[PDB]
Amino acid sequence: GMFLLQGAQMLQMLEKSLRKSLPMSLKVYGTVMHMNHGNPFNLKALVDKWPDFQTVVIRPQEQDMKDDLDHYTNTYHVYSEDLKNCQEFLDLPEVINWKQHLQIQSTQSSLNEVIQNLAATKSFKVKRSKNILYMASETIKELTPGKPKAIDPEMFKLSSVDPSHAAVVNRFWLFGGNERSLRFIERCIQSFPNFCLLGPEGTPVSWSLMDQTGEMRMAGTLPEYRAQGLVTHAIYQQAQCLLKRGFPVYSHVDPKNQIMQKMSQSLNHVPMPSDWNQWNCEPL
Ligand SMILES: CC(C)(COP(=O)(O)OP(=O)(O)OC[C@H]1O[C@@H](n2cnc3c(N)ncnc32)[C@H](O)[C@@H]1OP(=O)(O)O)[C@@H](O)C(=O)NCCC(=O)NCCSC(=O)c1ccccc1
Repeated sequence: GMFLLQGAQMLQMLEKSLRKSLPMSLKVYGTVMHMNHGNPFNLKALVDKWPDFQTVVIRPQEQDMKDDLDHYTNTYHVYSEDLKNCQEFLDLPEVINWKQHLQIQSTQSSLNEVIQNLAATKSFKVKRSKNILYMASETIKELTPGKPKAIDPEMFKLSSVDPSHAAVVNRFWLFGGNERSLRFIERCIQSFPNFCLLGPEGTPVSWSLMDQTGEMRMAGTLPEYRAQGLVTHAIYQQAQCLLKRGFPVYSHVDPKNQIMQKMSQSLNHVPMPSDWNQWNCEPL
């Protein structure tokens, strides 16, 4: 079937249920936890059955998804116990609008077979990004049962990130470099607390952001200030903030990025037996 969850009680029940399927459910779990805190991206949680769902989809509002080309906006978060149920659910036009450029995100690699099955039926092309999934050791101990080297306090200060910094974040983001990606980064900065390090000029020189899924993403250091431990400090401070508020700490790393594999090991972030996935789907 198809049920729209409404209210904190139902979202809290969903968040509790998803804890039993971490880390495969992590991408959905993080999204729901941040929904339960003002729902700044105006998302909604769909299930095939309630309370004992087999499939959950987090999706945006139809009237926010005006630009068929804005795959940053057109993002869906999915987790399923039953791939047949999942394929029947994603087949419903009320669940996913396959006529737009869109992104499916999941920490469940087995959905690959479902998305490939629908590509035939729904007339879309798919490109998969599959990366190493990391979780903080502390999140693993809390949900599924490491300090940086110090830096010079009169050179670097912890700061909030102004929406005006989006243009710089956008220049260094592997998925960015365009106007739609800039707008998405601005929405993440406006919606969620983020950390940067200000350098000697009071300008941001290192940063780490969070998106609507609660994942730590879009981190960078200006070339002039690289290899001094700055991004490790920014991510450490972001992670401790999330942990204090009972949010999961997680991230991913492309296998090309050895630097962020090293950073992750230094902070006791652990590679998981689930992968990070993003399926980029566009109509034929
Ligand atoms: C952000 C980096 C990648 C690193 O920033 P920096 O401040 O320079 O890094 P640190 O100084 O803290 O060093 C860390 C470790 O690397 C080592 N090390 C460092 N440099 C080198 C070197 N050249 N050659 C060799 N080794 C080098 C250094 O010794 C240290 O080793 P230890 O940990 O002590 O064992 C920066 O180069 C950049 O902006 N790149 C482009 C954008 C991009 O790729 N962004 C990231 C996209 S992924 C993402 O967003 C994300 C992922 C997970 C969680 C959250 C988010």
